[PDB]
Amino acid sequence: HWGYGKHNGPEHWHKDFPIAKGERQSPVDIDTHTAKYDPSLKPLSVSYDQATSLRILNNGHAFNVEFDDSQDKAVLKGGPLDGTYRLIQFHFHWGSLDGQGSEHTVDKKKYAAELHLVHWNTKYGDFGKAVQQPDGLAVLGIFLKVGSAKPGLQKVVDVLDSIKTKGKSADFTNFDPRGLLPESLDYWTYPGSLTTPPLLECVTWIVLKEPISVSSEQVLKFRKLNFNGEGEPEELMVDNWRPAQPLKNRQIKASFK
Ligand SMILES: [Zn+2]
Repeated sequence: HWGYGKHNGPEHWHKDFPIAKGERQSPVDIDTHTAKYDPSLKPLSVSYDQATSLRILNNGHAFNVEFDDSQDKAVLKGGPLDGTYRLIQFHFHWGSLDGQGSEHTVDKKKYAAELHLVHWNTKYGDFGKAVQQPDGLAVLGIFLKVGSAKPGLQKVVDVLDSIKTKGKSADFTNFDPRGLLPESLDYWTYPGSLTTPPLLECVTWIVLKEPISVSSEQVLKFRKLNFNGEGEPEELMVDNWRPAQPLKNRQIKASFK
């Protein structure tokens, strides 16, 4: 099936998922000079104090830290959002080298990795129903640069050895996602899609301007993961990012001036 290789990578996805060439695909390059401050944006509200993580899973494309979204605990509100969006999981996209890895780019600049905190609009009842709506999801994107270590990320890094291959999962409770957030909540926002098949166009993207710094050793451990399942030839899980897609008829709005 789909992947990030030469014969099943991003340029091949359109064959099974025609929406890959759609009108609001993600990620996109964020041209900072073209982005415009939007006064209609309300303050962004990230409420993760009640977040309840449950487990971490290597799905063969990345690893997901899943949360219990059966109640309104960890939620994202405000900004360009109408209503409440509930956190369901977060994952990253990274490269084989520090010079690449992020999906969104800033003035064509690629960061070492990108964190995606995925939320679904509670007005739709569940994630499945939400992905059938133009405003069903909200993904908070955060860039990762290599430098000082991110203390709040170490617990994730240290559990990766237990989910090396596709299909493996491990209990991962009491992880606080607040430790992965940068100081500033300044952001860019635009309507887009899931960056992996099925590439559904139900996402309101909120990409933070301030990147978090992680250490070389931390990202190196991300690169030790496998795309393959246990007992199969090793295919390092690196460069699991989709490149920038056509902006088309969209405007990127900034929360700051
Ligand atoms: Zn993602």
